[PDB]
Amino acid sequence: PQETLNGGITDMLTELANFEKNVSQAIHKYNAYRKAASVIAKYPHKIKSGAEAKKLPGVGTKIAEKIDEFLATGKLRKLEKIRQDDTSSSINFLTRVSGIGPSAARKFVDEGIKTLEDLRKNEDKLNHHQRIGLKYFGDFEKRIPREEMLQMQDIVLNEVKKVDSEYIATVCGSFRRGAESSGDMDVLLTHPSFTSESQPKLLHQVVEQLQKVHFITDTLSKGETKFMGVCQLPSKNDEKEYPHRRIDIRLIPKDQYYCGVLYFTGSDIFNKNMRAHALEKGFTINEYTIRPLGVTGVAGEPLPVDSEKDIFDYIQWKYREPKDRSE
DNA sequence: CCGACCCGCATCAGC
DNA sequence: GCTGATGCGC
DNA sequence: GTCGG
Ligand code: NA
Ligand code: NA
Ligand code: NA
Repeated sequence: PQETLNGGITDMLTELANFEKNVSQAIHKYNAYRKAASVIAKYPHKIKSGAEAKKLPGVGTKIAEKIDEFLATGKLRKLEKIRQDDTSSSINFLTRVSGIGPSAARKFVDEGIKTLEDLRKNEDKLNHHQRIGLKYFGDFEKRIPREEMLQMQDIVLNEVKKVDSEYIATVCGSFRRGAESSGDMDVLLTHPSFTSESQPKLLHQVVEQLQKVHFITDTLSKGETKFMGVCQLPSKNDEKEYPHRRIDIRLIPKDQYYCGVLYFTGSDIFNKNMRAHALEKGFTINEYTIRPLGVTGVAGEPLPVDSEKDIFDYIQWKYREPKDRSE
């Protein structure tokens, strides 16, 4: 619905959520507030009272009370107070740096370090991830237009195939569901020589090639199965350079690939529904496998999965195109 | 009432 | 030095 | 903070 509907309320709840996560270090309070903000962002009516909102799943008494106060006054005293609190807004700001979580932001603010400029002055005190997150502070908060995501997909698929024509790579995420923009690029990768019951350089060779053509510009972390880093589309040689973007690459065993693709394609609501349905039919689905249940509830051995459709076949579901996996 | 609320890698704490 | 905990982002 | 066993 139009933000102007309940946008003030969902803005309030989101701010409350960020303070729970970054200042109170209460991840569960944080996600409750986000949950509430979501179910209200979808509600197609200008809420008139907290009691109206409490009918929705995820809205309890506390959030009903804060909505009442927001409607009667246009603000929340506690939010107003926390907004003007130097330490709290500084801690909350520093977590916008990737690699600075609530704990690091707390230690920095406890030492006088409150601003980007303060961070730029104290490189010595930042690990490698945090230095990168500082270096690209602005670029990382930008969304990625789908056309750029396609340009990025082109490069990734090409270089992967150049390394080994037997690799399979799938750009999952909202992008695969058709989204007009993305926040990062999530690449799922596999190779028939890598299974659950089976090379330590399959991921490395792909990362290496993507660095050699100067697509991957920085590394946040890299191991045998998970790469998190930075990439950038090549400049038009006279146009303004593209912003740097976050990219993750995961190597998954071939026998768990399509389960992984299903999961990391989402949406989160969709996955929940799918999993819910699969239990009804005597199956359990996680990000790795689908396994049958016994009458007693004991899971059996993972079932052979050679395509996304196979998952749907097991649970007696018509295959849903990624475009139609919004829920 | 009161516990649940979804792991790979970098780095630290401890030994 | 090795092993486990924690922070972080997902 | 919200839910539910
Ligand atoms: Na409710
Ligand atoms: Na952060
Ligand atoms: Na080949």
